[PDB]
Order: sequence, then structure tokens, then C-alpha cells
Amino acid sequence: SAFEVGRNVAVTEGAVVFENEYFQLLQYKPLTDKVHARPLLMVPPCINKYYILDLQPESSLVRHVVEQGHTVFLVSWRNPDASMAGSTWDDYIEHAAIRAIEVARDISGQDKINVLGFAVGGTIVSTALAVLAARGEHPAASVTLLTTLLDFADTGILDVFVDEGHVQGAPCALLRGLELANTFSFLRPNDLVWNYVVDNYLKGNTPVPFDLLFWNGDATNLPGPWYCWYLRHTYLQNELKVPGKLTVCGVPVDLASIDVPTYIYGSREDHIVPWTAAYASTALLANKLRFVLGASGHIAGVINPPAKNKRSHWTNDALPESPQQWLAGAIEHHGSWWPDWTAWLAGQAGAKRAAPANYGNARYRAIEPAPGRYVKAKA
Amino acid sequence: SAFEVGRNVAVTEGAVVFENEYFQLLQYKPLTDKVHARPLLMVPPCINKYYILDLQPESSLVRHVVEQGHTVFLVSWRNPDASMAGSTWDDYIEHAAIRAIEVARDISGQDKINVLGFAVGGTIVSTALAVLAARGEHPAASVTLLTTLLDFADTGILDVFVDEGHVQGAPCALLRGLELANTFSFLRPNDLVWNYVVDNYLKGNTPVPFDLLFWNGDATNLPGPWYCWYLRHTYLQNELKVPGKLTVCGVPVDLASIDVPTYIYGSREDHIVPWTAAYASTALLANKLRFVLGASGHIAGVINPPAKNKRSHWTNDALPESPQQWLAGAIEHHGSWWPDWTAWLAGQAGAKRAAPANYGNARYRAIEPAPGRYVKAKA
Amino acid sequence: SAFEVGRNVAVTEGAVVFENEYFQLLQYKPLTDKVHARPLLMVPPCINKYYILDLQPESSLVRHVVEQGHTVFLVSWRNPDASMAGSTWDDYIEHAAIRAIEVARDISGQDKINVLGFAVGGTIVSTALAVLAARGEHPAASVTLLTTLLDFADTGILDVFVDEGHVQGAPCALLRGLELANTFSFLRPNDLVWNYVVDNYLKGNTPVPFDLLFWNGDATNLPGPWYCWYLRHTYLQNELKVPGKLTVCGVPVDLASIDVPTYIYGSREDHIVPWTAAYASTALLANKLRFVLGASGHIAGVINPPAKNKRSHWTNDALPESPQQWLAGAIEHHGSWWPDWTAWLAGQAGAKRAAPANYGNARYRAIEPAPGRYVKAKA
Amino acid sequence: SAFEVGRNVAVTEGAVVFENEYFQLLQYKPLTDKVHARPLLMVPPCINKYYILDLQPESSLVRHVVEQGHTVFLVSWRNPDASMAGSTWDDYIEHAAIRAIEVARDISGQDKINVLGFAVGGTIVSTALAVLAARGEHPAASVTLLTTLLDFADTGILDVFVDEGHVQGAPCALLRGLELANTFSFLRPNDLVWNYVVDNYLKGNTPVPFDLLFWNGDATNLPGPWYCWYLRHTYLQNELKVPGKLTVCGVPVDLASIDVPTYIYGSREDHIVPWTAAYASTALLANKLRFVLGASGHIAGVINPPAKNKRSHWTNDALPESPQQWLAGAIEHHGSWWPDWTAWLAGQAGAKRAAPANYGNARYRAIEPAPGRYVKAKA
Repeated sequence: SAFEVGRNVAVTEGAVVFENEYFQLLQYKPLTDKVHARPLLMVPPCINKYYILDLQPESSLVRHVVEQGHTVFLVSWRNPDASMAGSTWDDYIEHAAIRAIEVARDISGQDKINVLGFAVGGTIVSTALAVLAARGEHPAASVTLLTTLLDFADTGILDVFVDEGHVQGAPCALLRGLELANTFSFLRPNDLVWNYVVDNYLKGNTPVPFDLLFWNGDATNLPGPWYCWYLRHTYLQNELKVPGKLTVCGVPVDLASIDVPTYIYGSREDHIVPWTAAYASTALLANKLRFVLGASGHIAGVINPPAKNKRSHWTNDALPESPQQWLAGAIEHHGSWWPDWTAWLAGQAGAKRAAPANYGNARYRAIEPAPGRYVKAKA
Repeated sequence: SAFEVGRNVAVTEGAVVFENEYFQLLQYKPLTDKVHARPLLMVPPCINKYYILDLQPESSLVRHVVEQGHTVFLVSWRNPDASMAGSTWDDYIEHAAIRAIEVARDISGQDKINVLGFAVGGTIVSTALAVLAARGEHPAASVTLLTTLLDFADTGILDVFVDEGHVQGAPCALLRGLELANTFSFLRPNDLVWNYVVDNYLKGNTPVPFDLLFWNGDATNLPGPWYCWYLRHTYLQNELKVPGKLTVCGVPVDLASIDVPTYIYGSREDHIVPWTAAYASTALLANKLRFVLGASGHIAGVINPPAKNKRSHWTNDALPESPQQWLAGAIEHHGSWWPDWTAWLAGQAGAKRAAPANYGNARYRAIEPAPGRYVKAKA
Repeated sequence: SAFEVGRNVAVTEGAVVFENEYFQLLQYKPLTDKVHARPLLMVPPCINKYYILDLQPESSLVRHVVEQGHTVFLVSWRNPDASMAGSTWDDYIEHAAIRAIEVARDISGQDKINVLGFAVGGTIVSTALAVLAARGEHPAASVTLLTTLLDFADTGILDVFVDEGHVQGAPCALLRGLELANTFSFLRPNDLVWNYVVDNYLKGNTPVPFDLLFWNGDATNLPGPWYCWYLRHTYLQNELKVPGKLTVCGVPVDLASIDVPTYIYGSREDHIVPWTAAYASTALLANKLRFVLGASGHIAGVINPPAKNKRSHWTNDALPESPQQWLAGAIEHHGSWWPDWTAWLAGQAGAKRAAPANYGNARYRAIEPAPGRYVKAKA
Repeated sequence: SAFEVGRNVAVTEGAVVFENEYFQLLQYKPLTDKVHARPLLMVPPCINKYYILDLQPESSLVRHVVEQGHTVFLVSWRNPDASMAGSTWDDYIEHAAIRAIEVARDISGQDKINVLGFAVGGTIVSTALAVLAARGEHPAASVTLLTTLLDFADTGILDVFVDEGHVQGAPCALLRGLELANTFSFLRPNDLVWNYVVDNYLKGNTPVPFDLLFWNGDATNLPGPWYCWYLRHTYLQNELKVPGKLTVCGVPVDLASIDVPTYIYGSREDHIVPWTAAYASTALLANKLRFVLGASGHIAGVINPPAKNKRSHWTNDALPESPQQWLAGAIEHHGSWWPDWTAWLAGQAGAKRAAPANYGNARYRAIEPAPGRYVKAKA
């Protein structure tokens, strides 16, 4: 049977508890009698859709975390239409990332929550917490950055231009539009012919899994100004990592101001987010950092549920400046890195108490079942 | 003054002597009293337009070759519109590459002509001569391949997919359409935001020259089936280099059947056509081969006129299997590789005779002045 | 307890059945009631000693193969002294590799034997079989090449010399001597200070295993002319892979003349024998080839016994010219590649018969117990 | 005529003005009527000998600087014998680098001198100035680092060990000895066979120049403890770049404490000192930095005298963290970088005054002519 969101993918039980123009907040039904006091808010990429994190039941990171006894909230992004063709990077920071933190924290009744980002979700959520810290607000107990670029050095975009030249910016706000985006071709063509040829080639000549291809093919639109800002200030000019260089939502962005315990994950054969580029976050972030390297590629490495006991991962408590030095002292362990992370997350999440009986609270009651209608909208 | 094709770029004097739906054949006015008996037919890429080879007068390869005493013909590709949305790779081989060889050879009155390809023009013209050889036809005295991919190994398209998968084609003729193409982003996004951000970034933060950016920004459309075939059978499946694997215009393609003296050029810092990938052509082609490596990038290396006496180039008469072995024995020479090539081309071009007084011949008289109206058509 | 050859490493039960100036032939005691008709002759490197293949009982490749029901013979190289300071590459081919094939085949009473090489042992044994084929002799049923260089392209020795030069051999037989050699620093310094600093660094700051370091530290001498020939004609001039280019023991060496079923193994993170360099053997060898890629480094990848169920390996029955194309279509399987190989080897080894009661035969009776005295000799 | 130090190489006119067990201080004869008030002290590598900087007259950096009107002093290292087999890194810092600064400064009568280092000479002289700064001493007006490693990340020594290990220091002062060293094989074998095969191969099959090979073949001894310390604390543990991590001559080493205008040079195709590794010095050093990239290899790039007008070099006044960003904004200029540097050096060297009539001063009179007897001593 073909893949269908809400039928055989993204089926972990939950409810939409909040929605605005930019996103729906999902809250998942408890699967345990007790849960940690502090919930986990997941911020997935808005390049493709969130359900790479809740793919099928056996492979779902959401379901796994719920079964370890955490309350999980998740940002399901709107797939923007013409009405959002002028949305900016700042709009997304304020009205989705910061808003989601506020609503999840309100529902939880806790002073602090745990947060997670994946891929550009990690870049987004890190920017949001840096904005909040400059406002004097510290709503996060800890941060998990899965496969996240903060330092974009050596991602390859300028390679073909370095040796042109003789031997001797225009504001993003001026753009409007919706640009198709996907993960595996985010720095590659996105057109009918490329998509046709690449998809057909991979399905017949490689073991790339079909549910990955379905997720990647379920494309999302990026608003013009948002895509412009992201391309300009990260991949091209690499300014987010320069403390105070960028102003976002009225304040300078200094990633060191986040200043909470942070778990930083990358995959060794990942060529979308090089693992050395993820590791470069250890030079930027304050407080107690942990870096963990999973084996294999961009998705295969992150989505490696422990039950199957496949692959491996490396740990090293020392954090030298150079990633090769880190790997030289690292120990390889059999199987999934997920138990390493969930044990770390448990230490950040407070004591276990009786699970909630209902979704949301008086202010934010259930709207409709997870996965929600936003994730079903086509580009 | 802004760049304008036919006013301050692509201004070498000439005439259109033939045209069909796919291209116009240009013939340039002699600048010398005598010319070699055999003319040179240039086949430029149809990704962007031909005039990278006739950019400004100081930098024009066309003008330089005409001033060395060769009759030059050149393929100026149609910029396809809706009527050509179904054109195929075979259509282009038969009705443009092979057709241009036939018309140029007819006008010249010679039994054989010299041919040149640049970038995908070199792939196109090599395929055409292999098709012709299988028909028992040998219209070329020699072939010059500038910055040409024939073996597409290690061009990078499959990199992000190699480590996806668990631990354990649809015909191009079905597509229609016109897809925007340019050279520096042929394997990169082509959309309004990318083009805006990249162009603005390069102009303000790099010495990439403005006439290069103008040429690259002067985009061309690729017909759906053509783009599908090119992507599938070269970059993805790398089959052109497998003798007899591909059937084109009714015959198997064996690049070894071209079998004429061949000059093979690449640029050392070229990351669009890696110089080692150009060098791999030496393993495929029969007859007497010469490989020459120019310093610098994709365009800077090829467009290096000798008058300025800039950069350098390497030569080595030995042709080991490995490019690093070639470079280890190579000698570096000061300045442009153009004199090396034109001296080689003179040896293929026959004796010098009085230059022609008029364009074309009785069958093919002048239609309109170079650069012709096809090259002025926008995508 | 410290490592000691014959006490807690290299302890698989066996006997020396033959010896000359160059090597001792070991034959291991059967561990099964029946064995395949055709035995396996292992040719280990003479850079360091053989017992990387019989390290500790849990990690021993020899013991594993004996327990799968093969008679195993093995070349234990002399550690040369002053009397051998003039030994040549040809001497080793004739008086050790070819001699070992002859003696093992004689003892077995079989028309053909299976052979295995590891690292330079694979280069040696491939050269020997190519020499034998040119003599009209085909003593091998199949060949297993573990981590073997035949095509030495891109091994890195010329890298630092490629860009020296202005902008514009002495016979190996003349050398005498013994040069210290080890595996991990074969292309690196071998001196008291390097060995002291590197060993101390690895033991205190990495998980490199101590038995690996013991084996690597148990250095062997290379005769001057042998080391000269190996360096010159493989790493530097890469001529073994050129059919007929080199003359060895009176005949031209054409590796395609070996022409038997061949199993070719490499390890993905191996930077001593790059896996792509091992893969390049598929372009040289005739008959039915299988290529298998193990995960991890030079030794960790090869020495991965299946009982522990660690790591992974890739298979692909297609053999494209390019290794990246091979990997793109490859399937990753959990755990050790050893079962893949032993199942392949069983298909080459004939039917199972009662195991031999005694070592050797009338001509070659047991001399002394394995591991033999040659392997205990210090450099 | 064969190369001979003091006859046709290292012939710039000068005198030894000081000597101790570790080195001779050379002072060159003026070639101009006036010289800058501040002299330049050159600290060459002690791996091979100094005269790579005074090779032949046309190629001599020393002669070129003297002809631009600077007084040049130079450290000519002792080639250590058995009496120095216990010399340490600290011994060399105190009794050669710091001593040479003191003597050159005394002879000059100036409060500050300019200093230059090349290769390990740059590492040595940077350490010495950092030691002096911690003592409250600032004898340098400016520093020139040619092809110098300070940050040794990614130099490749740990590559072969990173993927060994299961799935789960001894003081340098204890060594004695003299270890042969050269530049192009400093991380490669140094033995009779390697040297024989490599030298013979390069001379017959590459354009590597013979005077380079002569210099490289003129090997120097490294004392055991010195070589141990250098290997351990730079290439292996990369600690010099960690402020205060290493204690040298009784004080912590913080390279930021040097704090003088600094010219940092690297060569683009240099694989002994990667240009990106040289560039990494810009992250360590205080005060006004300039980085300049020369084209070509380790020696070809540095030794590029301007008279011949060969090669090119890049400049960029911006200093981003990433070297690729630096190169993307860099402008390529024709020919040698030497005029760029000497113009920079003139700005550091004070006003021009009448040249000295005699070598040295009352305390330090001429001992013997340059090049001196130390440089003639064989290993």
C-alpha cells in the first residue's frame, strides 16, 4: 500500500493543540503511566515535512521518546501558499519557533522545557533561543541539535567561483514567491526533469529506501524572503556563527548566549550536513556540551532505532578544536546512539510524575487529531 | 555601458549562412589574406549561449583563430520555445551537430574539416562523429575537445545517496517542457531566489568578472527529453564511455570509432569539468592524442588570450592511465595554451590558400549578419 | 601477561612441514572430522609477520578457516639477516611464493589448491601466479586477495613533488642492506624517536588495540634490492598493472593471465590500502570476480570474526569501472564478511573427505611445532 | 659543475659574526649605499640547511632583501654531532633563537629588529618571541612567517589510526641520538633505499629541479629529545596553538603574546605546509596581520624571484575564519609576491641611513666568511 501521511506514516497518536498561520503544535498521547516533569519540544525542518521524525512506527523518533517517558510537543509547519509569499526568516523565528516555545511551556506549566531541532529546525531553534536570551528569557533546560548547521564553512556553494576572475546586498524583502524545496536536492536542481530522472534512477539502481524517497518527494514551499535570508547569511556569508553579526527580531544573535546543556549529533557519512560541520558547533556554544557521531548517512544515521541493533556510534568526552582529533580519541560502540541521547535527556527532564490525562490545557484544548491537516497540504 | 550581444559582446564580423529549427551556422569574415584549406567548425554548449567563445574582442577565441588564418564556422543554438518542448538528444545530434558538419563541409568544398567542441558541445560533437563513423562517414580531419566530459565518473551527483539504505527507466520521451539552464549552476538550483542571492553576492564580494556573469545569466532552455537523456546517460549512469552501450540516431555509440587526431584540454582549478575527468577521455579515444592542462578555473582557464601573457599551462607527451602520473611528468610553461593549440591545429588544417571573398556558396548564401538573431532570443 | 608469539598469540595448533632460507611452510592441525579436498595456502605480508592472520584465538582467521573445514597451509617468512641483504623481488617470488605453492600442492596430492594473499602477500602471490601462468602452469583453483594493492594509483607518494619545477633507473641490484619495515608506518618514518612518540601517543590517547600495536611493533627487515624493486615498480611507477611491462623470474607479468575465480576484499576506512585501490583490481583480473567491502580500518575491517556480530559489509554483483558506482548499488549487510568469503571458498574447494591424520607427507614430514622458529626471530 | 655550498650555492657575500654550539650568525655585506635602520634576522629551518634561502644568486631571497636595502642577519644551524645527541627543543629556543635575536639586536644598536622564519624556523622563532614576551621582552618590530606551521591540525599523521579499535607521555628527555631529517620526506621514510629510489625517480621522470634535490639531499641531524618534542607537541597533540598549554624555557607559550605586525605567507599547492594550515595562524596572532598566498608548491612558491615575472599570488585584506572564504574574496596578481612583502617590510624597518662599513661591532667582529663552516658539515 502506497505511503499516506496519517495512515501508514506519521501515525503516532496525538492532537493539534495550537495553530496559527505558520504552524500547528502537536502534542502526543502518553504511552507510559509516568512522564518526566519537563516536556520535549521538537522543531523539525521546514525543508520537507516533520514526519521524517515520525516516519513509520518502527522507525519513529517521536514514538521512541514518548515510550521513554517524555511528553513530546512538535512543530508541524504550514506548507506556505500565496498568502505567505512574503514571509521572512524573522517571521518564522517570532511566530513559529518562539511562539511554539511559549505555547509548549504554557501547557506544561513548567519553568523550563527541553528542546530539539533537526537540520534547519536546529538552526531555527538555536536562533530563536539566542533571540530569547538577548531578551532576558531562558525557557530551555537543554537543547538537542540533531544534524544541525550553525557554522556553514566548507559546505561547497562557492567552490565553482573561487578561480574565476582576472589576473590584476539587495534586500531579501524585495522578493516574493514560493520556491519548492527538498532535503536531498536543497543545493541541487529542483525541476520536473531532475526529479523524474533522479527518483527513477534511485528506485531501480540503489537501495535508497522508498519511505525516505516518499518523504523527500513530499516537497515544501519556502517563502522568497525566507529562502533568500537563509541562503545569504548562512551558506554564503556564514554570519550566524559570528557573535552579534546578525540582527534577528530586533536583537543581535550570539549563539553563545543560549548557554544551556546541549547535545550535538552528526552522522559520519552525511554529505548534506558534514559531520565535521556539525562538530564545529562545539566552538560556538556555551555550557556543558556532548558530541556524538552516528555511523552512516544523513537519514540512515539519525533514524536508527535501537531495537534492530544496527550500525554503531562514537563517543568522546574531550572536545578538541579539530574534529579529526575528536575522532582519534573516540570509542566506537555497537548499535544506535538513541539510548545515549535519551539517557542524557532524562538527566535534563526532571523527576517523573503521573502522565497528563488530556491534551493541552484550558487555554489550548485539542483542535483535531495528529498528524494534523497542515502536514497533508501539497506544495 | 551594459553588455549587449552584437553590440559589445559577440561582435566578430560574420554572417549566418544556414539556419533550421535547431541552430544557425555562422561563418566569420576572413581577417587574413590566406587561410588554411580546412576550416574549423566550433560546436559550443547549448547550456548558456555560444558567445563565451566570442566574448569581447580582446578575449574572443573566435577572433583569435580567424587571425591565425583559419576559416571558422560556428553553431549558434536556437533558444528553444514551446514548439521544441519535445526535442530529444537524438534530434540535436542529427539536426544540429551532424547537420552543421554537413553544411560546413559543403561550403568548404573540402573532404574533411576540423571540429571543436566546448563543454557539452564537446560531448555533443563527439557523439555526432561516433554516429557518423558507424555510418561509414569520416568528415573530420581532427577534433579539439575543450573542457569536455566524456567519462562522467566522480562528478558528484550520487554522493548524497550512497549511504542511505537499510542494513539487510521511465522513458525520457514521456516528458515535455523547457527547463532553464546555466553553466555555473547546472548542478545547482535554478530559481529566482538562488539566482538573485548568488549574483548579488558574487558581484559585491568576489572578483568574478561581470562579462562572465552576464553570459552565465543569459540562460538557455533545455527541452525536457534532451535534459532527461543527458542527465540519465552521462552524469548518472555514465554510459557514453562504455563502447556500444548507447544507441543514438540508429547506431551504437563507440567513442573509439571517431579515430582522428584529437586535442584534449582541461583547466586545473575547474570544478564544473574536473581536469582529471577531461583527462579520462585519453582512455577512450583512438588515434594520436594530445592533452594540455591550463591553469585556473572553468572559464578563466579556457579564455586566456596570449597577448596578455598571463597564467600558465602544462604539457606532457606521455599519457599514463592516471592523471596524477601525467601531472608528475608534466612541464609548466608560462602563459596561454592557445599558441600550443593553434600550432597543433595548423598541422591538421592543410596548406594556406587565398581567403574566400564571400560567405557560404551558391547553395548557402548569407542570411543576416553575425551574431544572428537566435543568440538574442531570451529563455 | 605481555604478548608472546607462540604463547598467547599465533597459537593455532600446527607444524612446520618445510623450510628454506626464505620461509617456513606451516600446516595446521584439523579441527573437523572432514575437510574439503582442496587446501588453502595463505601468503601473508613480509612487512611485519604473518600472525596478524592468527592473532589471538578469538580473532584468528587461520583458526576460523580450519574450523570451517579447510586444510590451511601458511607462509611464515624468514626475518632476513645479513646473509640475505642482497635478496631480490625475484628471489622471493621463486624461492618462497612459487616454492610454497609447489610444496603445498605436493602435500595435498591435489591438482589445484586455493590461495590467499593479504596486503603485500597478495601482490606477491598474484605476481607468482602470473609468472606460473606464463610458464603454462595453473596450480590455483581460486585466489583470495585481502586488502591487496595491484594498481597503486593515487597512493600519495608523488604528491609533494608534483608542483616543484621551473616555469619553462639505477639498478636495485646495486643496493645491499636490511631496512626495518612495519605496516602502519611503511610510508612513514621508521626511527627510534618516531616509533617511541607514536606508540606512546596511541596507547594513551586512542583506542588502537594493544595486540595490533604489538604486531605492528614486531618489525621485519626488507632486503635492499627487494624494497627498492617494490617501491620503484609499484608505488612509484605503477607497472605491475600494465600487462607485460615488468619481467619477473624470466617472464613478462600479465595479471590477466592468472585467470581463476577471484575474491577481492577491501576495508572502507582503510588508508593504507584505499578500498578504491583494491577495487581497481577488478579492471585487471580475468575470470569470475567478486568484490566485497568491509566496514572500518585496515586491520579492524579485515580481522572481524563473525561470532561477535560487529560492524557490517557491502556486496554488489555488478562491477562497474568506477568504485563510487559500485558503492551506490551496493547493499549493506550486518556483521562480518567472513561468512560471505568462506561460503565462496567452499564452492571452490571440492567435496569434503576425511581429514588427514598427520602433517605433510613422506617427502615433507613435520619439523617442529607451529608457529615455528622463523616468526620468533627479531629484526 | 656539481653543486657546492660556498662555491655556486650560498654565495651571497657575508661574514660569520658570532657562533656557539648551536649556530653561526651570518651578517651579509651591504649592496646598497643606504639601509633601513632596523635589520632583518632570518631564522631558517634546522630540517635541511639554511641555504634554500640563499640558493643560487638569481634565486636568493637573502640577496634580494640585501638589494632592497635591509641589513640581513641569518641563523646557520650547527649540524649536530654526538655531543649534541641530548639537545632539547628548549635548548634550541634559548641558545639559538633567543640568542640570535639578542646578538643581532646588539650589533644593530636598535631597540627592535625585524625577524623572519621559514618552515620550522617560523615555528621556532614564533616560540622564542612568545617566550620573550612572557619575560616582558619585545625585541621584534615585526615578524614574517614564510610557510610556517603553528596550528598543525589536519597534517595527516593520525589518519591511518582513526579507524582501528574494537567496538566497545614517556618523557622526550629519555631519548638520545641523531636522526637524519630532510624536508620533502620529513613525514616519510628516511633510509638508503627510499632515498636512492626517490631521487633517481624524480631526476629521470619529473622536472623537480636539481638544486632543490641537492638541498633536500643535504640532510641534517635532529637531536633525539628535540625531534621527540616537535613531533609530540605539534604534529601529534597540536598544543603550541593552545594558549598557555606548553611550558618552554620556564614560561607558558601564548602565541598571541607576540603582538607585533605579522606577514603570513603560504603557497597554494604546498602539501608539506598546506596553505590552509598556514592561514590558520591568522586565528592565533595578535596585532595587524597580512596573509598572502603564492602560486605553486612548497619551494617553487616561496622561491619565486620577481625578475623572471613568473607565476602569481593572491591578496585579500579581509581575514575571515575560513580559508575558502579568504580565497573567494582574494584578487590574483601577476608574478612574484616578493615585492608585496618587501614593501610591507620597508614600512616596518625605519628610515634609511648610511650602510655599515664593517661586519658586527666591537663585541662581535668577523670570524670567517659566509657561508661559514657549520653549513658545510655533513650529517
